[PDB]
Amino acid sequence: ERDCRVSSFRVKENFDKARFSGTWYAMAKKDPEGLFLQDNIVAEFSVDETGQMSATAKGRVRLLNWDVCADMVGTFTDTEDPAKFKMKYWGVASFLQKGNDDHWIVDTDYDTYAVQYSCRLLNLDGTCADSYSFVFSRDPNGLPPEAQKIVRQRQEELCLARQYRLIVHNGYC
Ligand SMILES: CCCCCCCC/C=C/CCCCCCCC(=O)O
Ligand SMILES: [Cl-]
Ligand SMILES: [Cl-]
Ligand SMILES: [Cl-]
Ligand SMILES: [Cl-]
Ligand SMILES: [Cl-]
Repeated sequence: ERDCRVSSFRVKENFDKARFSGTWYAMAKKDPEGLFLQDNIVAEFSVDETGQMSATAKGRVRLLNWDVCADMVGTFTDTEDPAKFKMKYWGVASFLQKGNDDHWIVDTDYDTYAVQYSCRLLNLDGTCADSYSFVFSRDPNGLPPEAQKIVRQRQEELCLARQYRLIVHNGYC
């Protein structure tokens, strides 16, 4: 039986903030409870001179049967693992969803694909009770087959492979 304990999940060895910087298009998402980012999700990652990673995102978001284009902001606090962060986030608009989630770079090759994961709440057996995950691509037209195959493996390793939906980019925002 597969190990689905969050503590067991491998993440990106020697994660490199600088190489990860720039534009990432969300191709797929596994939603948490009370999902927020809906579609047209585009992220912009940056790293400052002190070495701190941060990001912005734009996308159609769920407010209520009410969705809207929103700009989000995230700042990442380092942990002992170079691929595991604490992400403080908020909307440019006061009323938008704000919070602090774990933010793991599960895998990336920096120039093609990235797999992100967050467990918001653990089960008592160490599995995740409430998770989300994004698959990003540098190219909004999607991953090449080699990357697609690696990503599928990573999705399976997170015990999430059956639970993603595709994210469309159709110029809405
Ligand atoms: C995984 C975060 C999304 C992409 C990284 C960019 C981070 C910078 C923008 C702030 C993120 C705010 C959105 C956090 C809610 C995610 C959960 C959800 O969409 O349902
Ligand atoms: Cl940068
Ligand atoms: Cl930090
Ligand atoms: Cl555990
Ligand atoms: Cl595969
Ligand atoms: Cl395949």
